[PDB]
Amino acid sequence: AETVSFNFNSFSEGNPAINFQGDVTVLSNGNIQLTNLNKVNSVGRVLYAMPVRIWSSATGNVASFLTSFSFEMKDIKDYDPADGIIFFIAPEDTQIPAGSIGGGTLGVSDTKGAGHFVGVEFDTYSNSEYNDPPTDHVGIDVNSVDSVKTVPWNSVSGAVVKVTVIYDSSTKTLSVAVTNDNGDITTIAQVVDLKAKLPERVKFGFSASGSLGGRQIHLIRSWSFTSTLITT
Amino acid sequence: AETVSFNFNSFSEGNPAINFQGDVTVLSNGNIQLTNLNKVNSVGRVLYAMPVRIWSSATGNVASFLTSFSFEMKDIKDYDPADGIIFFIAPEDTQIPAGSIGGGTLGVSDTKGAGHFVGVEFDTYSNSEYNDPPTDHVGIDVNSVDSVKTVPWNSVSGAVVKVTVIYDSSTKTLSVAVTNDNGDITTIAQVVDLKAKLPERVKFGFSASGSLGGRQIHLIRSWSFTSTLITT
Amino acid sequence: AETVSFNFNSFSEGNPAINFQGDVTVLSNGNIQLTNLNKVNSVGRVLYAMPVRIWSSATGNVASFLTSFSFEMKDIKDYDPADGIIFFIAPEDTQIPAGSIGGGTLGVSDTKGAGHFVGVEFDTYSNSEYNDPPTDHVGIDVNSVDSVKTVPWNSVSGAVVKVTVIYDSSTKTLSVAVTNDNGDITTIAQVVDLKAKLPERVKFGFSASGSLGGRQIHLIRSWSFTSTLITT
Amino acid sequence: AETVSFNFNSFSEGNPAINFQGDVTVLSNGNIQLTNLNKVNSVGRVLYAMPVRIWSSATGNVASFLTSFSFEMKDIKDYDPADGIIFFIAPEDTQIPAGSIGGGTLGVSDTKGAGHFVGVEFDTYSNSEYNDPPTDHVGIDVNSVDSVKTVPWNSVSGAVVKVTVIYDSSTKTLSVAVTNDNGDITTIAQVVDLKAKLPERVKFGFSASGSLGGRQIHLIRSWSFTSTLITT
Ligand SMILES: OC[C@H]1O[C@@H](O[C@@H]2[C@@H](O)[C@@H](O)O[C@H](CO)[C@@H]2O)[C@H](O)[C@@H](O)[C@H]1O
Ligand SMILES: OC[C@H]1O[C@@H](O[C@@H]2[C@@H](O)[C@@H](O)O[C@H](CO)[C@@H]2O)[C@H](O)[C@@H](O)[C@H]1O
Ligand SMILES: OC[C@H]1O[C@@H](O[C@@H]2[C@@H](O)[C@@H](O)O[C@H](CO)[C@@H]2O)[C@H](O)[C@@H](O)[C@H]1O
Ligand SMILES: OC[C@H]1O[C@@H](O[C@@H]2[C@@H](O)[C@@H](O)O[C@H](CO)[C@@H]2O)[C@H](O)[C@@H](O)[C@H]1O
Ligand SMILES: [Ca+2]
Ligand SMILES: [Ca+2]
Ligand SMILES: [Ca+2]
Ligand SMILES: [Ca+2]
Ligand SMILES: [Mn+2]
Ligand SMILES: [Mn+2]
Ligand SMILES: [Mn+2]
Ligand SMILES: [Mn+2]
Repeated sequence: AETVSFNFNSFSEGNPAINFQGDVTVLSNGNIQLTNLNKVNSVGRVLYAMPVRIWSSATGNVASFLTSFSFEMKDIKDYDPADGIIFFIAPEDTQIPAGSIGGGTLGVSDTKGAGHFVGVEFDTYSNSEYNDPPTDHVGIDVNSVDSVKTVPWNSVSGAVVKVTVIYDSSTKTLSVAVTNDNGDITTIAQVVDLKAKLPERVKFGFSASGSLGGRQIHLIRSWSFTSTLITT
Repeated sequence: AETVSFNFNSFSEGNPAINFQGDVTVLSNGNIQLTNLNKVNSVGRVLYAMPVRIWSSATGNVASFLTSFSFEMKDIKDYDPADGIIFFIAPEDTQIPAGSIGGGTLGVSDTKGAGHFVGVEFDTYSNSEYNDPPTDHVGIDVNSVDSVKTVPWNSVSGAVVKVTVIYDSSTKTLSVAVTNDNGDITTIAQVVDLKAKLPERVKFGFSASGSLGGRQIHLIRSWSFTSTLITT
Repeated sequence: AETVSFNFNSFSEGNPAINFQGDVTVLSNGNIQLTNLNKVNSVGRVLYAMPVRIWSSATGNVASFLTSFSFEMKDIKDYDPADGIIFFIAPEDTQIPAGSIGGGTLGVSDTKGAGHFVGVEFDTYSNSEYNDPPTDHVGIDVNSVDSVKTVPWNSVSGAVVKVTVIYDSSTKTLSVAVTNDNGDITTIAQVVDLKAKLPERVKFGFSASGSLGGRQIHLIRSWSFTSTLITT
Repeated sequence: AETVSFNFNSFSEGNPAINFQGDVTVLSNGNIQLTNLNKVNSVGRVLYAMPVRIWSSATGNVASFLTSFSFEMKDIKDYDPADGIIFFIAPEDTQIPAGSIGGGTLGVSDTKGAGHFVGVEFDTYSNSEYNDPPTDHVGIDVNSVDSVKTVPWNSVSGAVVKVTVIYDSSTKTLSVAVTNDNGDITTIAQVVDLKAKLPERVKFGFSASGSLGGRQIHLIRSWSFTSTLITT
């Protein structure tokens, strides 16, 4: 079988295994900071440098994958804590949308909320133009920040959050488990056909953004990933 | 929210936090050995002593859970490497079936292969009486060892295996991700209505078994767990 | 620190994690066949798609690495069994030398035998023009196929060979263990200052070649690898 | 030439191939446990019964060798995690130092920290009496636990470590590659003249020890080895 697996305990600029897009920066503690606290409509994204083959046009098979990561969002003065973080999957040529206004687009869609991607978002502001739930939430996105499904969640300022995701190729289920700082877990699952919504080659990463009045610290602290694709 | 969580980097008989049933034993290295290599039709199980409330007859809500554990299986001359380990959920009064014949029942069912439980099996022998697949496999079981669904796997003697399990109550989906020695992951998912198959309070645990000629080492190395029930 | 690692039990055409150069090909059994038995001066190379930082100009630190792979060379009528395989390290922009005549250059050098790389060769033909020993041999090469050092070895047709390489940055020592067919091991060590011979970013890989009358099957069966660069 | 190779996926007492000394013991899982968690100043060692001829007084030739092994060290309440494991080579009549205080002596040296042996230590406690580095480390010892050289390492409790060692007789270099739970590899090499420090025949093995307020589980899980000496 064909397998891709890596494990970043910390990060560093200069590491060829990571592509940085937008206002991304690396703190001396090894943490990746996605947004610029002084830029309007700031957008920052990080991607696993190497493209990943999630399905084969020859066999018709689709890969399964186990991945885990931890992040943090902390408030600042005197901006509104926004907008959130999103773990996404997209075409290997994925780039920050042109004229991106950040905000609720999470740096992955256009102003209308559309884009070519699949991801799990950790939304901390309610953008009605995207039909967001009234409170903080985790959501499953398929080519849109207007989630196919969401679940109530709470973003604690300065809290270290852990996430684990499993994509069972056979059932096409994308399962997400979120462990908050206080110990409780929040989950959300949804059938998503990666073969129908994405190309054979893709890139995984994280993206975050803010607006003029909405800003906050967005940090990625760790990330492990393992995908396996059956060749016969 | 009603949350239950714990972590074991090692175990030890003497810690009431765990029930010890059957031939189970705890090795000086903190490993839980499930079966007795010298016994015939051996059966050993271990349970987290505190019963977990998976659903409320009050709210009608079902809990979600994220659990991870590592185990190890190793061959021993001159017996056929059987029968395997099963991670199960069952009534809080669960006990090894009366007059258990071990072997393919994995220590959780009667001879016909029936019992009261829900679990994930890591089967290493092909019992035809239970409709097992030709090779080693991971299966989702509901009240029977005649798995509801299975995926081809391979048990490597001496190899330390990791497993992550997610149960999303809303979609009633159980997701399993097994990390193999060669590096590949293997997944299997299945919709299982816990609230319809198990009582309000249950006990989580592990079980393993052998027969006259089928025997091997079954070890549980570690195990973390977290369940959250919405009480609103 | 910064680490790159992987493990290939088999290969496949299409995996974006690998760069194919020249007459390389992938067999139905997963093996990588480096040369084309019908071409004159055939040359095929395979490199890990992602660049590895073996040293940092900012800190001055040099990474260490551990790697193991297995290959097979099989005779074919009526050509002379040549020319062999070389595990090498080169700048990330590496390509098969323009106008390569294959043969004794092993696909990494020009006619005089010079080039920009570091590698371990498993030579099965004596090219007097490159001061080769009279018999088959394993050699440490630094910017030339005129080995810095060699040790007598023997290529057994159809035999699977296991190789282990360790690079200790502190002593700049490159150690090689080779597992013959008859069970014996052969070793060779040489001090090579990578920080002095190569750029910060390089690629790792294999290469094989042939001439008009010299041809043989060159197969790479497996490959694991891990290198770590201290970022402090 | 003259070769000696073996491989252990599991060991057992009552097996000729291996010698046991001190508090050694073999757990049901085939693992070797060196130090006894109960006794004070415990010391356990294991040796490959058949002595190996590393050099010839007739030719002057010295053998080369490649050996790999995995081990596990795990904490225990409420003792200190010490002292470590050491892979060593010594005269065929080697025995545990008379009136051994175990502990920082690793079971191979005397109180002053001296003995007849060459080895690679995996140290988890810093003994000032032997000039140890401030943190955990891997060291190359030559007739003394006051390492000829050391490298910063980190022993992770409950984790499995894979070790690779190459000895190139020609350059007299000993190279060590050690695994890390975080995916990082560590290396250390040192020129060691075996012929000068050891007799023609020796024994390879493992040794571990504990003190009064310092104990921990020391396990040897597997061990393969191959040495070849030219006899002409
Ligand atoms: O408060 C946070 C929230 O801001 C929205 O942006 C508005 C922007 O359109 C305009 O009206 O100016 C105000 C304050 O100057 C806000 O910046 C975003 O659309 C949301 O995504 C979120 O950042
Ligand atoms: O070989 C392994 C396998 O054994 C079956 O048990 C049989 C038992 O009925 C009787 O015939 O004796 C033989 C001895 O060779 C076996 O022990 C189990 O039914 C299987 O589950 C598995 O253990
Ligand atoms: O026999 C193998 C050997 O061949 C050399 O190449 C010669 C080539 O120069 C010319 O003389 O033609 C013959 C056969 O007709 C060979 O192809 C290579 O230089 C060696 O490296 C090796 O392949
Ligand atoms: O804590 C571990 C460490 O113990 C040292 O042993 C001392 C012993 O001599 C005496 O002073 O009592 C104390 C108790 O606090 C320790 O047991 C060893 O010298 C070290 O090698 C290591 O085992
Ligand atoms: Ca929003
Ligand atoms: Ca079975
Ligand atoms: Ca040659
Ligand atoms: Ca010490
Ligand atoms: Mn949203
Ligand atoms: Mn089964
Ligand atoms: Mn040569
Ligand atoms: Mn030391």
